[PDB]
Amino acid sequence: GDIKIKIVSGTASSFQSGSNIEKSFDGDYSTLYHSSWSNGASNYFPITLTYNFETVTDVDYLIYHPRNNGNNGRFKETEIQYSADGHTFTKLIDKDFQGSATAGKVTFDQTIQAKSFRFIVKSGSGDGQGFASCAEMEFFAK
Ligand SMILES: [Ca+2]
Repeated sequence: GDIKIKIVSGTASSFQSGSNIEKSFDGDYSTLYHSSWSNGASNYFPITLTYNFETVTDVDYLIYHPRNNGNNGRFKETEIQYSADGHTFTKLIDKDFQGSATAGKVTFDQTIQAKSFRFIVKSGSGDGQGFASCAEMEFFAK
């Protein structure tokens, strides 16, 4: 009986219209958040994604679900951060999601009290210099 925390809102520093961040918290593994398809800029990365809860909440682990079809945007090198108030962020861990096509679970060394989590995606798979995309992002408490 692990509680899946309710994500109420989010932001993305890059998105393609119709694939904004909320498509990664709609409960549907086929619908994607996807960064802008125009990925030629030198400062395109990093791509920063923020997921917000309604209130500060206990969280023990998260699962990033990448797209299973297509290779554009599977996360690679990320910095994961959390915020107790939604404004000030603290580094939690550098996580290499490896460009993997399968879900990546990150389990914390303690229960984290957070109103928000943030992913600074430094690299991601795909055409050109790559993209960032996410089928679902999930947060859980034991
Ligand atoms: Ca989705």
